[PDB]
Amino acid sequence: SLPADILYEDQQCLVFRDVAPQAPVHFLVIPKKPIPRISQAEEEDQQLLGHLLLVAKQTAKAEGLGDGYRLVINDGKLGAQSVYHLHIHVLGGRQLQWPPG
Amino acid sequence: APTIFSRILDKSLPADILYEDQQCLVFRDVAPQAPVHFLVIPKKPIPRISQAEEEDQQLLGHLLLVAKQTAKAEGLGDGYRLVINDGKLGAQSVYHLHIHVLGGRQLQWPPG
Ligand SMILES: CN1N=C(N)c2cn([C@@H]3O[C@H](COP(=O)(O)O)[C@@H](O)[C@H]3O)c3ncnc1c23
Ligand SMILES: [Cl-]
Repeated sequence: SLPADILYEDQQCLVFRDVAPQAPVHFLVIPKKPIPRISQAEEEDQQLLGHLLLVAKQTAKAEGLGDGYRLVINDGKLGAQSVYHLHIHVLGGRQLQWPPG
Repeated sequence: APTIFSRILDKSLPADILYEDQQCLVFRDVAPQAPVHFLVIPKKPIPRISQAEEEDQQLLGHLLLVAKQTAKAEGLGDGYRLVINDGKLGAQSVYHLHIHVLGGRQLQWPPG
């Protein structure tokens, strides 16, 4: 991964490309605060969590996902969570299927 | 009224409601793709996530916290998945913003 694979950063979060992409466009939004799982977020995280979704949405627009995309958050083993730090997946650039896994 | 979710919100169409407050409503999906599958929707009728604005930041965070609390109450302690579909390629079909919460079975990868 190269520094340009960081698509966006601010005081609250980072956005970077997934090096194992499951779609033509596939990136990751994380908080700088190490919330390990969404099930362990608390009430104080409310603004931060809202901020992550807006950043996901803005980055999707900036990456050309105007025809549609999917946001995914995985929790625990059953969610297939692969790293114990909160990630929002953004996938686009192809037809997403249903069910979502 | 933009979608059938307007009928669930105004209670003219009876749904299996799990949680409600002034900013949102939670109910079971009528075509579940997992043993537990419910939807978290705002009462404010944002049609899709791509059309949310910065003024919606507090509401969005609230929807996620409500998803996580309801997951806990539904017994999804071994894990689950949260999904938001936008537009045609996202496979969105009801044009009222909502978070899918799926649990009770191993979810696969990729996520569709
Ligand atoms: C009463 N009623 N009527 C529907 N047509 C109806 C559709 N849905 C679900 O709404 C979801 C829409 O998700 P997207 O396809 O991502 O928009 C699907 O999972 C549908 O199964 C519902 N969930 C609860 N109650 C429902 C419905
Ligand atoms: Cl993950």
